[PDB]
Order: sequence, then structure tokens, then C-alpha cells
Amino acid sequence: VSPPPPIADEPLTVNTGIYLIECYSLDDKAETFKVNAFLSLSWKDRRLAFDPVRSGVRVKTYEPEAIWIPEIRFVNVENARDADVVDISVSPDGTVQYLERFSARVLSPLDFRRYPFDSQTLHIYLIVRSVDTRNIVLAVDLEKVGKNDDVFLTGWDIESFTAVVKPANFALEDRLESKLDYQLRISRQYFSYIPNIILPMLFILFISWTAFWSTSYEANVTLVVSTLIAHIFFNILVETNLPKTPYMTYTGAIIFMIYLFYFVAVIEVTVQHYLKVESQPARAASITRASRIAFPVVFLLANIILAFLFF
Amino acid sequence: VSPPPPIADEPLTVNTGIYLIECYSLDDKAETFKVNAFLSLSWKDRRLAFDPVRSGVRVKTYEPEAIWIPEIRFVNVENARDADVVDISVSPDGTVQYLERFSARVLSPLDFRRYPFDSQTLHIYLIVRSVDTRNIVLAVDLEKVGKNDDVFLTGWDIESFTAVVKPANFALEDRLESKLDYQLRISRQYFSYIPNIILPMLFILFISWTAFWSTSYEANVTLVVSTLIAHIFFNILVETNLPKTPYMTYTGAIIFMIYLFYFVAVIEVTVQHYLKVESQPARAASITRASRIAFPVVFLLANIILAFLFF
Amino acid sequence: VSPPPPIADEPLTVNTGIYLIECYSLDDKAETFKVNAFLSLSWKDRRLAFDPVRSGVRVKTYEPEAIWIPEIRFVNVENARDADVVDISVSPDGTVQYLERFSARVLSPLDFRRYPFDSQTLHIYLIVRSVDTRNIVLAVDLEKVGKNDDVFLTGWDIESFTAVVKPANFALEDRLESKLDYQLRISRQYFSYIPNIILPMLFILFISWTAFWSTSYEANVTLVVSTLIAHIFFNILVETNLPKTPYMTYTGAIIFMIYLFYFVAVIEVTVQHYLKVESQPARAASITRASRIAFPVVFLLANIILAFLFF
Amino acid sequence: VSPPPPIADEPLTVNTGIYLIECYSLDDKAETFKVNAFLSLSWKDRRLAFDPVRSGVRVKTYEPEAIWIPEIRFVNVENARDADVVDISVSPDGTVQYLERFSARVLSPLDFRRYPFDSQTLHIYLIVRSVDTRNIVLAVDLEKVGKNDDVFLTGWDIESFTAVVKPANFALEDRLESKLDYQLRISRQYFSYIPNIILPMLFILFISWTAFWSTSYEANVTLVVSTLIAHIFFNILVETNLPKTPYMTYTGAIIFMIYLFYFVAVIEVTVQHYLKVESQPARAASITRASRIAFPVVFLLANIILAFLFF
Amino acid sequence: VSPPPPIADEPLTVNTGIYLIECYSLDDKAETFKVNAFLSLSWKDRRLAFDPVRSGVRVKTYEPEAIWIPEIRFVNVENARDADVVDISVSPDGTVQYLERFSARVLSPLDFRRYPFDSQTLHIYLIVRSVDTRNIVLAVDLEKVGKNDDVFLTGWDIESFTAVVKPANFALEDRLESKLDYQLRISRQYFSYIPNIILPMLFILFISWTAFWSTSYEANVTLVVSTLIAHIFFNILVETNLPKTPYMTYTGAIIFMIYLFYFVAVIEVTVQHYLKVESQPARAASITRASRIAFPVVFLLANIILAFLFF
Ligand SMILES: [Cl-]
Ligand SMILES: [Cl-]
Ligand SMILES: [Cl-]
Ligand SMILES: [Cl-]
Ligand SMILES: [Cl-]
Ligand code: NA
Ligand code: NA
Ligand code: NA
Ligand code: NA
Ligand code: NA
Ligand code: NA
Ligand SMILES: [Rb+]
Repeated sequence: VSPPPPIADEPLTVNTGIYLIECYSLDDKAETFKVNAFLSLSWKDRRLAFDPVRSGVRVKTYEPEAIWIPEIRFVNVENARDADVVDISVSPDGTVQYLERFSARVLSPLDFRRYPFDSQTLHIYLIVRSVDTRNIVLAVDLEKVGKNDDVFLTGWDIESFTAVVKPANFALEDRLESKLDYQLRISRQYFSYIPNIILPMLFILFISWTAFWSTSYEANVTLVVSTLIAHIFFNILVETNLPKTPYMTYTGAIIFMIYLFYFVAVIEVTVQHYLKVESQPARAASITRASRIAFPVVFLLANIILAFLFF
Repeated sequence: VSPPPPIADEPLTVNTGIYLIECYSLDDKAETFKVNAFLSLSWKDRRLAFDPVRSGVRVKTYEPEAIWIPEIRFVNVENARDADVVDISVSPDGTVQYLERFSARVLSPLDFRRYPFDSQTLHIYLIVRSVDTRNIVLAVDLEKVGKNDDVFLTGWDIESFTAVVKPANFALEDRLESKLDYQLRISRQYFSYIPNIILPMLFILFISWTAFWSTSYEANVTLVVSTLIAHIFFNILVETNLPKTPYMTYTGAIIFMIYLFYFVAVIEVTVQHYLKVESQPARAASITRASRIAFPVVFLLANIILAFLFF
Repeated sequence: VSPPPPIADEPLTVNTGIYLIECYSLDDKAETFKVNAFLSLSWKDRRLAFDPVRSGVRVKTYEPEAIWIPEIRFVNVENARDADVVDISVSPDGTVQYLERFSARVLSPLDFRRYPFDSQTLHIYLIVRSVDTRNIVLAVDLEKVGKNDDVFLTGWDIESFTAVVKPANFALEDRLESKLDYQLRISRQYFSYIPNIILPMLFILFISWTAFWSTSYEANVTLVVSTLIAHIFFNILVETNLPKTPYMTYTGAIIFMIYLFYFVAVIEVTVQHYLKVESQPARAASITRASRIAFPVVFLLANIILAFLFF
Repeated sequence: VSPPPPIADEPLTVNTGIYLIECYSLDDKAETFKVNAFLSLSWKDRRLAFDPVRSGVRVKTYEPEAIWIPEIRFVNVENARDADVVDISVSPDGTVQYLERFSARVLSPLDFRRYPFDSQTLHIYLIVRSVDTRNIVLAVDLEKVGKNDDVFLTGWDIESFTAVVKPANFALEDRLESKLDYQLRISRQYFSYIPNIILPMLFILFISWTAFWSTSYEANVTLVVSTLIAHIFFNILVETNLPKTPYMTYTGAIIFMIYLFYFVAVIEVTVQHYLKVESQPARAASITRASRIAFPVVFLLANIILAFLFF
Repeated sequence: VSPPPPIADEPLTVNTGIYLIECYSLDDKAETFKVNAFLSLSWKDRRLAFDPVRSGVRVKTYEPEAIWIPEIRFVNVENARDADVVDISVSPDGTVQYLERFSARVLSPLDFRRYPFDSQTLHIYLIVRSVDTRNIVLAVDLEKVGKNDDVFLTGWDIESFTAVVKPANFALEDRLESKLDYQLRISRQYFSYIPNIILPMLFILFISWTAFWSTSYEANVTLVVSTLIAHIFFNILVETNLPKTPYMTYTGAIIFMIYLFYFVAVIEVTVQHYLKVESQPARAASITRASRIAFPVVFLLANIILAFLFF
């Protein structure tokens, strides 16, 4: 089999569509997601044209091997898609309608800057390489782009699935290449982060501040050091759910900042004890009373500054 | 091969059945389960009809390639099922009886609201896409729906395996699609959660309340902070067995609430010490004595409220 | 290709044998094990009869596709076995000798009641479904059932590999099925559980009992709470190696009981401090002295009772 | 099919090119990386030559089975590459232009000496074995070596992708083998290690040094022992992201050294308490005051020495 | 195709060789390793002999399907090897030279008795089953046994790769079987265990011994209990990198013994406090002073005894 010949000099237009059936396994660390979808293809092949009056048949069904089919690939996949051809239909004018159901693991970078209050645009890049006989170009049939109502991505809200209609046509290894960008817009369900990570982390921090209403050095050391260790556990827990980024994430910033608060609280607890031992408790009392206001106030202002810089 | 032609304009009815052989790997985090079953198919193909007398047989056995077979798929699968055809039998009137043994990983959302005292309805959606030649509709042969007595799903009780007899017929990319819903009802074996998570979590909380029979600030700080950290360990342990949900689970609610009890116990321990230092122990004694009753009472009432809201 | 025809009316007997080459990956949580074995099959197919004089050869060698082969399956497998035909030898009367080497992941439930001092009976169920032309039945050739001397299952002792000679013949979806039960008896190597989990857990418990020779409340709180937390770590460690069971395991029972001992030790430590503060140390001394005997005695008796209930 | 015959006695030159499409999964522990790329091949096959005039075609397309294709393999792969032939074009003189898209898991050793401030040279070794008919040699077509601009390796910066033009020709199993070295130069994005591991580890160490401004043995024991345990947690965390090396890594060196600082701080805390109890606090005071300067100074100098030895 | 016929009554000798290209994934817990190698086979097939002067060709290259090839398998593999035939060469006398490149996951038991100072002998067992026509026996061509210089097994030193030249010929299921033992000798790179596990474990133990220079019960309880818990963390860490063994490993023995030292240190700390409270500090002082010498001395002697028993 060979490509359909051009009537003039025009490139062959392959109309495409992706209909999402299943979305699963959005892996943050790997920056991948798995997809199960319909891929639809359409192009004119005049060699396949027939008479509907004499044939009595409106459509002809072909097996993939019987006809020429464009070699469509995904750019951002781990391995080549697992595909099963569903149908091939030819209209009397020779317009071919191809439909396959496929499954693939897609590589798509994620921006963790606003984590866990982040939104993402996942991409599925469709591609075709031109043949020596003729140039192949891709197009979007919007009537064949969509998603099943039941499509759910655990821990995410699916906003939209659209295609950028204009392909990116470019040369690669001395041939033309035609690339389409299918975009799946998602927003993270931040809910669970509140009772599981955020609030527990704030509770232990506030517990360390009870040391500002205590003169007992021994108890103070226990309060600040114990809660700091619990903070380390939360830091480790958070970093296991995320890849290593060349930038600060919102959660990372807060987690990092909280260490500074524990560090300064240890200095205060130390200074307080030192003055008490040096028979200067009135001074120690002034520092401790100031700390009761300073710590929550600086914590609130630093958080307002951070939220402002990140959102 | 082509579909059986319609005598009038009728859709082709494909009778289905699923007989479960094995159920395994119900993954809560992934919201998947693995299945090994028999899939049975039946439809009328007049072109296959024969005379028993002339042929000298009452049944005819074909190879899948020799005859037309409907392209039946599962909607909610990760990848296409691994299937092996067992038998194809034709009756004199062209009634085809198809049997395959398959294995598949099924995506089925889970409701964790009542975890670990939850029940689920797992779905296996069977689907067929109509052809240009004819419309294909699915039906349930109840005599061919069932499960082996030995079918066990580790950590779950299997209640029933039934099919919703009326298919959900709908248009998808200008073709009729016929969808059947096979339902596997299961209930979680909550037993082990009691000695492993629930009771240990209650024991550490009750241990934190012994601080209401102690005047020692240093010992109190140790009792409350240590038990809080152990509570954080249980919270982390629980959240590892579950996906992130945009709602509160029953266990999640209790775990979250217990933090508030630890937070208020730290306030009480702090207030008690502060008053003792300020030479007002009679007051501190009133707060501590009230706490001995208030803490267990509020804990019991809050749990009754939560159980009521969740069950 | 169709089944061999009956001389009279008898069912076709397929003689079977399983020879184990490798046993690996007994996964307690999944209740699976991997197997690499020889599957031997033997049946008479008179349509394959030949004259050694004419054909030259005394035994014919065939390719699986060239002849009829019974569709033998495993019941309790995750996916269909990976098999490679080693030989298909046909003798002059038409007796076929089939040999394949296969690998499979077998689902076989485990009884954890006596863990880690438990024994198991793993099953490999061989099955054949009857056809319309004729009924197929399975038999065991004991001369072809066995295991390699080097077969080792990490963490287990292999006792025996035998087959229940009588097949279970039954109706399934309006056709006969013939099922054979191959049994692999194993016993767990409990050795490592003693220095790794059992003894460390007993040491920390005995360490908490040193609080019965101390009047220091602060030190007592540290002894009992610290060792309790280490006990929680061991409980978590143990539960990670096991699935969730709707029953108590032997280890689970001991682990659970030890929590009660920690809970009562905290009560004793609290009661002792309370009386000391109330200027009644003589009483506190009576309770502490009784505790020195009561705790180890009740621990020993409770363990005798548990061992009796479980073994 | 057989190799192209030599016009004289020359070896057959197979021109190669690798164009990287995707780079993912650089696993430090496994010392592997996954690659998705174009592999281009070019060689002259006289037997396939044609006259453009009598053919009416300027180029001829073939199926891989129709013509002789060199058996090109990768040396450093886990399993053989998953490849899909994209195009095979033949020019009039019989110059073949082969293009495949492949995916492979590459084994490439990593030098962790400067971790996490390390750079690596990943290798992809292309190989061909000679035949009895003729010697097959590999060459690099520099015009066909490259990478997509969007190629991103999570946690790394990609510097260059070049090929060593001269192949390594040698005998292997009595046939000559022609090996090409494709080099991917990368540098680790160390950013995240600073707020996640480095700074938290320094904060806890500095917190242990507050014991040099405290006379309280009980509080000192708590400060030093608690922070040491948190240091053990960071040591464990770091070692989980790395394979076991027969050398010291930069991070490993610092982590190890910090243990010595904790060990000496415990000695100081012990010596201080001992002298205090022995009624010699003036002495203890001299040791403690010296420690306040000595600990940070020796820490800074040891770090300058280490950075010097490693960079 | 059928086997080559015997000239007299001799078994067919299949000469073998394994040349290691890659060694990776030595999994201690699973007792497996992955291998990528060349497998060479050689045997005489007279039915394939040809005239060198008449034919003009010195060697004939065949496709695997065109000729008879012995069915060679590996005994100790998880699944059948992934193999790709590289070349088949026939010399005039009919000597066949077969070469394939394969990848396999090999099951090979490991002796952990001396861990982490252990050495292992990994096995790759090659096997052939005889046919009815004739007996097939295996031999080693030492000229075709070896390994690439770049072969590295992360965390191990590769010593030698040799074959036991004499096959183990035995009857299995009424046919002869010929088995060859290929041995890969390796020694563990123990280096990293020293700064990561051994030294940190010794540091915490020595820190517990500072309690012998302290009269503070409260501080002593904190020193011994805290360090014991850190020892439990190291015990857990070590046991995660190892399978469960029916014997004691060297590291396991030391780890277990260290618990006894912590247990006796708690007794000493308890006895010391008890005597102090009973107004007998002179005695307590004798026990504490003896402990300062006894603990390190008994620790050193017990380690010399253990090293002697294990090495
Ligand atoms: Cl693709
Ligand atoms: Cl499917
Ligand atoms: Cl099977
Ligand atoms: Cl390859
Ligand atoms: Cl093999
Ligand atoms: Na085609
Ligand atoms: Na068909
Ligand atoms: Na067959
Ligand atoms: Na070829
Ligand atoms: Na062959
Ligand atoms: Na303390
Ligand atoms: Rb104290």
C-alpha cells in the first residue's frame, strides 16, 4: 500500500479526534497520567471511491491491512499506545473513517509552585511524519473531541478537554512533521490536605508556643524539640508525595519557614533560662511577654506575604 | 465477515453473561480490582442455520475467524481484557453460543465516607458499538450470570453479583452504543481495624487524660506531647491505606477531632502550671477536676454526634 | 481440528501430571505464590494412528497447531499461564504425550490464625470443560507428579506435593467441567521472628516494669510511654507483613494484650503518684509491691491461656 | 535476504543517528534511565538500485521484510528496545534511508562522589556484529544526531547530546563487532536538597549547641539525644534515595561527620554534669565556654576541608 | 524438522557458552538477579553438510525455522528468557554455530550468615531434555564462556564467571536430562554499611554508657530508653534490606546482642536509683564504677567471640 495521490500539489489532511473513556494514575512524582480513549481519523482516498447506485451499498468496511492508513503517533508517551481498531468505513467519494480504542501512559510536566492549590494543563501531542510521495498535515474534527461524563481522575477535578485547532508544522530530520496539542485542564482537590497535613502542622506549632507561658526550661526544651521532630515527620511526608523541583512550592515555603519559627523559639527558651540562672528574671519576663505577641503576629504577616507572592 | 443482515430494520440482540471465577486485588488507593471470569455471548445469525438431518449433527463448532463475532468491550478497564476463546457453538436455527475466559483490571470508584465500616457496589460495564450495516443492542441471560462459591476478595465479604437487565443505549460519535451494568456488591471486613488502629488510638488518648490526676507540669508535657506524636503516627498510617478524598471519612473525622482534644489538653496543662506558678492552685484544682469529667463526656457526646452524622 | 471420537460412549480421559521446578514469591498480603513447572498431558487420538513401516519413525513429533489439544486451564490463577510446549509425541495407536513448561501466579487462601507458627496447603486446580461432541474428564498419572529436590520457597519448609486422584466433575453454565486438586503442603520458618520481633517486644515490656522499683513519677511516665510507643512501632511492623483478617492471629492477640499491660502500668504509675502527693505513700508502696509480682504472673498466665486457645 | 555484496573488499558502512524525543525515569538506585528516540540508519545496497526514467519514481518505499536491514542492537539495555519502523526510502543508486522510533531502559553507571552537586555522562552504546560474507562497520551522521527542545529529565539539567564519531571495532565470539558511544551530559538540580535536607539538618545541629548555654543536665540530655535521633532520620532519608557506594559521597561525608559532633557534645554534657556534682563548676564553666567557640569553629573548618577534598 | 541421526549410537553433544553483557538488580530479599547475555550453541548436523570447493560458499547462514535447533532452557528462571537469535552459521562438515542474545531473571539462593561481609556463588543452570530419536547431552566450550569488562553489579564485586564442565545427566519423567552449572562468584561491597549502620549503632550504644557517669535517674532513663528506640529503628532498617532466614546472620547476632546490653544498662540504672533512695549510695557507687569497665569489656569480648563463630 502507498499514500493517496494528490489531485494538484495539496498536502493530505488527516482529521483527528480524541474521546476520553478513562483517566487514571496521575503520578505527581513521575509527572505521568494513564489514558484510555477513542482515536478517530479521517482522510480522502480517491482510489477507494465507488458508485452508490450500482453497488447498492452506502458504505464499505475494510480491514486495516486492506487499505493505506496514516502512521499517527503520540509524541509524549512512555511506550507506543496499545491500540485496537474498532471500525474502518469508506464513503462513496472515498472518505475514510477510522476508529481505534487505545490506552497510553503520557509524560506531561506539572507546575508544583502552588501545591496543593494547583491547576494543571495536561497535554496529549498527536503527530504525523510526511512521506516522500506527499506531505501529511493534521486537523481537528471538533465534533469528534470529547470525554465520557463518568471520567474521574482520583484527587482531581476535570475542567475541560479541548484541542488547539492549528497544528505545529515543522521540519524534523529532513521531512515535514505535523503536531496537534490536545489539552486536559485539571485542578487539584486540596480538601484532604487541610485536616491531614495543614491543621496538624499548625496545631503542633501552636503547642510549641505554650513555652511562652512557662518558666520551666526542662518542659520548654521538651515542648519545642518534640514538636520540631513532629514537624520533620510532616516535612518528610509531604516531600514523599512530590518530585524534586528547581523552585519552591507554596507548601515547601511554609514548611521551610516553620523551621525558622522553631529555631527562634529555641533561642528564646535558651535566653529565658540563661537570664533566670543569672538572676535577671525581670528581663527574661519582658522577652517572654513580647514573644507571646511577636510569634503569632510575625507568623500571620509572613503567611500573608507568602500567599501574596504565590497567588 | 459482516454482521447478520436484518430481516426488517431490527437491532441485533447480543445476549450476555458473566460468571466470576476469581476476584482479587481490590486496591483502595487506585480504586481498582482484578477479575477472572467467563464471558458468554449469544446472537442469531441466519446465514449459519443448517438442517440437522442433512448435516448429521445437532450443533456446529467454529473457530472465531470463521464467523462474525460482535466486538464487545469493557468500558471501565485499564487495558483491554486478556481473553481466550473457550467455545463457539451454532444451533440448527443459527443461534450462536460464544464462551471466553478473561482477566481484567477494572476501574470502579469507591465511597470512603463510612470507612472502615463501608460497603461498595463495584461495576463491570459491557459495551457494543453499532455498525453501518446494523444496530447492536445488549441483553442479560440471567441463567449465565453468577460466581464460583470459592470466590473470595481478601478483606471483603461478597454479597451479590447481579446485572441491571435494561441496557443504557446512547449515541457516541453518531453511532449507537449499548451498555450493560454488572454489579458486584461487597462489604468491608472492619474486624482488624478494631485491635490494630481504633483501640490503640483510644488507649493513647486515655493515657493523655491521666495528666488530669497530676500536678507535675514536666510529666504532663511528656504525657500529652508523646501521645500526640503517637496519634500523628496513626493518622499517617491510616492515610497511607486511603486515596485523597474531597470529603471527610468516618475515621478521618474521628482522627481529626482527637487532635482538638490533644490541643485543649495542652491548654489545660499550661493553664494549670501557670496558676500554680502564680500561687493560685485552688483555681487550677477546679479546672483540673472539671477536666476529669468534661474530657471523657465531650469525647463520648462528640462520637455519638459523628456516628449519627455518618450512619 | 475437533475432539477424538469415542469407540463406545465413554468420556475422553486426559491424564495429567505437574512436576515443580521452581517455587517463589509466596506473598502473604496478596495470598499468592509463583510457580514454574512441567505440565504433562496424555490422551488417545486414533485419528493419529500410523504404521512405523510406512512413516519410517516409531514415534511422531507434532506442533500444537497441527493436532487437537485439550483446552486445559488453571482455575486459581491471576492471568493465564505462560507456557512453552517442550514436546508432543504421538505413538502408533494414537496415544499423545504432551509436555509443556509453564510459569503462573496462583491465588491460594492462607490461614493466619497461628502466625508465625503456621502451616498451609497451597492448591493448584487443573480444569477442562466438556464439548458437545464429547465429555472430557481428567486423571492423575502419579508417575508424572513431583518436584525438583532444589525447590525452595524462601521463608518456608516444603513438606509434600500430592494430587487428589479423583476429579471433581460438575456442571457449569450447562456443560460438564472436570477439576483436579494438586496440593503443596508448606510450614513457615518462624526462626527469625524470635530475635527480630518477639524478643525485642518482650525486652521493652520488661523495661516498662522497672517502673515498679521507682518512686520517680517523671521517670516512670518516660519508661511506660516510651516503651508503649516502641510497642506501637512493632505492631505497625507486624501488620505490614500481613493482610487484614476477619479473625485474630496468635501474634495479633499477644500484641493486642500487651497494650492492656501498658494501659494498666500507666494506671499504677498514676495511682502511685496521686497517693504520694496525698501523703499516703505506705499505700502506694503496697500497690507497687503487689504490681512487681502481679504483672509478670498475669503476663505468664495470660500467655499460657492464649497458647492453649491457639494451639 | 543476505548482506549487500562488496564492490571491492570494503566493509559495509551503516551510518547512524539518534534523535531524542523523551528522557524520563533517571533512577539513581538502579543507575538506569528511560529513553524514547528516533534511530536513523543509512547504507548502500546495489541490488536495490533503479533507473528513475523507466520506473517513473524518484524514490522507492519498502517493507522491512522485503529488504536486508542491518541487525543493530544496544549494548547497555535491560531488554531489547521496543521499536516501530517509521520509514524505509531507497534512492536510485540504492542508498537506503531507515527510520525507527524506539523506547528503551538504559543501564549507565553514575558517580555519586559529589552528590547532590553531581554531573553525569549517560551512555547509549550502539552495536553491530560482522557476518561471514562481510565486515559491518558503524558511522555517525552528525546531521541526524540531536534532541527535541522540550526534552526534560525531572530533577536534572540536560547539557549536551553528542556522539564519539570513531567506532570501537573488536572481536567478540569470533566475529568482529563495531560499537558507537552516544553521550548525554546531565547535571543534577541540587536546589531542593537545600530547604529539604541540608538546612533542616543544620538547624537541628545548631539546636544541640544551645546545650553550651545550659547548666541543666536533664535538658542538655534531651537537647543532644533528641536532635541526634532526628539526624539519624535524615541519614536514613538520604540513604533511601541512593545506592550503596564503595566510596564516600559529599553528603555522606557531612552526615557521617555530624555524628562525631553529636558524640563529642554528649561527652561535653557528661563532663560538665560530672564536675558540677563533684563541686567543681568553675572548671565545667571553662570547658562549656570554650565549647561555645570550638564547636562552630571546628564545624566550619571541617566543612571547608571536606568541600576542598570533594570539589 | 527432526534431530540429527546418530552415526553409531552416540548422544548428540550440544556445546554451550554464556557471555555476560549486563548484570543488574541483585535483589537480596527476592534472591534474584537480572542478566543480559549471549548464549552460544554448537552441534553437528550431517544432513546440513556441503562441498566447500563446489558450493563456493565457506559458510551457510540459516533462519532458525529452516533448521533443527535443540530446545535449551534455563532451570532457575522466573519466566522463560527473552531471546533474539543473532546468527546461525553452518560449516562444510555440518557444524552448526548458533548465537542468541537473551535477558532473564534468575532465582539463586543466597547465604546471609556473614552479611554484610558475605560472598556468593550465583548459578545459571542450562538444561536440555532428550528426544525419542536420541539422547542430547550438554558440554562447555570454555572459549565461549566469559563476561564484558564493563559488567558491574551495583554494591558487589564480580570475582569470576566459570562453568562446571561435567554436566549432571539424570532421568526425569522417563527421559534423559542434561544440566550444566554456570557459576558467577561475587563479594559484597561492605564499605557503606560502616558509616551508615555500624558506626551510628555503636555511637548510640556508647552514648547509653554515659549513664555510668551520672547519678540523675531521670536523665539516665532518658539516655538508655532514647538510644534503645534508635537501636530498634536500626534493627528495623537492617531487616527491611534482608529476607527472613532460618539462621542468625552476623549483623543480626550483633543487633540482637546489643538489646541485652540495653536491658542490663536499664537494670543497672534501676538498681543505682533504688539504692540511692534506700540511703545506700556507697553501694550504688560500687556497681556504677564496676559497670564503667564491665560494659565495654564484655562488649569487646562478646564481639571477638561472635566474629570467631562467624568467620
Ligand atoms: Cl503512540
Ligand atoms: Cl475490554
Ligand atoms: Cl491457565
Ligand atoms: Cl536493542
Ligand atoms: Cl529459558
Ligand atoms: Na494499512
Ligand atoms: Na469474526
Ligand atoms: Na490444537
Ligand atoms: Na531484513
Ligand atoms: Na527449527
Ligand atoms: Na524529660
Ligand atoms: Rb525533671
